Amino acid sequence: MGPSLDFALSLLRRNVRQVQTDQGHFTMLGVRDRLAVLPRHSQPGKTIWIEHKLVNILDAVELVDEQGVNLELTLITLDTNEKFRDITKFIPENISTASDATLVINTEHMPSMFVPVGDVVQYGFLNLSGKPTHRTMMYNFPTKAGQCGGVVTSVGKVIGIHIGGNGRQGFCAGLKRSYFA
Ligand SMILES: *[C@H](O)[C@H](C[C@@H]1CCNC1=O)NC(=O)[C@H](Cc1ccccc1)NC(=O)OCC(C)C
Repeated sequence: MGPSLDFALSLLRRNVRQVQTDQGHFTMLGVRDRLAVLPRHSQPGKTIWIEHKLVNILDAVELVDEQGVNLELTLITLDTNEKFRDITKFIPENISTASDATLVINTEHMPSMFVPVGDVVQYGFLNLSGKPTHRTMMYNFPTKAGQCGGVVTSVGKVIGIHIGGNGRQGFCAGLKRSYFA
């Protein structure tokens, strides 16, 4: 087995979780410790289904940019026994683009799904379903629903959380390492 398959499979193994909320199925990225991240619109409550059990959520923090605008990411802190593997190092310090990116989706309905989204490029601003959102990025792939949360990865870097699509294009909320400190 080669480099990027091993990395993307290691994430599937250790960090990417199948979850469910009143809104439906999403892919959760567990980043370190008891800290996970989901799309904002996933609308996590006081509890969240994580694969085989309902997990208590202690804290939920919806992220806004300096101008108080939506980033589309919620940092959830979980009442879970054991720490997530630390992958903060894999996350760039500032939002980065990539070439030949891979969308990693893990969901009850689409488990361990690998989607070749291609080059990822700055989009900057997206409006989805009425909410104005910053620090987004774009890939030219027809991304379907139930693929939100999916993890954008290139070459051992973890660069976005999927949040949107128009049927010809996908957009993710880019990841910054400061978010998870
Ligand atoms: C999340 O599951 C879903 C995935 C979309 C649907 C088809 N392809 C995709 O990539 N995303 C959405 O439904 C978002 C909802 C949203 C996003 C940000 C803030 C609030 C709500 N909306 C969406 O894709 O709207 C269509 C736009 C005109 C591009």
